[PDB]
Amino acid sequence: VIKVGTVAGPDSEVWQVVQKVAKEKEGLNVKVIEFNDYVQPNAALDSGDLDANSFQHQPYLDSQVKQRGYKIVSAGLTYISPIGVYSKKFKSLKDLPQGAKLAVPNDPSNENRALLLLQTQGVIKLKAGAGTGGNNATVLDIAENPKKLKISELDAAQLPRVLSDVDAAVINTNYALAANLQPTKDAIALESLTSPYANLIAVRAKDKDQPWVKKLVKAYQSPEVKEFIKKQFKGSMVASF
Ligand code: MET
Repeated sequence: VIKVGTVAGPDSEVWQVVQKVAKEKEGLNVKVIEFNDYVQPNAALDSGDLDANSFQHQPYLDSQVKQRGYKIVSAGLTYISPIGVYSKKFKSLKDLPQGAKLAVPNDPSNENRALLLLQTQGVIKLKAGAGTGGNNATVLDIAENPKKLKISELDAAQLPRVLSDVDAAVINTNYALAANLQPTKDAIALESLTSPYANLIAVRAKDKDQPWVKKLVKAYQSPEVKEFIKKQFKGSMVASF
């Protein structure tokens, strides 16, 4: 019995399809264990409670390894989902008022990612080398902030639920979709597909060469799953296979 941890929302939806493919094509018995946010699946994998997880990109895994020394590696890529900026109050970042309130994720890699997107969009400039080379930028690394934006750093999962009280927020696509935001229609700015944020299936290092691993990855990287991703998420998630 293969226990795969994932985050409730689009990932869990995809995994219902993968579960079916894994059984029919690979003879695997997959159980999908859902988590509400990003915090626990690596710890649960490290401890043996899971056999794999499928919720993160490589910069996130790298950050987690730096923090906890997890012996966890990628077994293969799943999809990429360009992060968007959302607003209930403005149609463009150019419309932000003086002293506008923004919210971004507060974990090292996604906070860095959000600040880079804001930099790309010309809203801010980070201090030299703050967000590159593996370094992660925070709001304290902002060198230029012409509009004197007030940037809150909040838990990634909470961001959709503060939209009424900020002028814009940078929100991970899994959470945006779960909150009925559509990245291809509602976002006022969007990250490029040429980013390092493809998501992945992670397993314990010691298990990386087990036969079930390649079989599981094959089940995910299947025509059925690609078709589901295309149809269900309308281009906000792009298969990485
Ligand atoms: C936990 S790292 C972020 C994962 C999320 N699915 C994203 O691609 O934005």
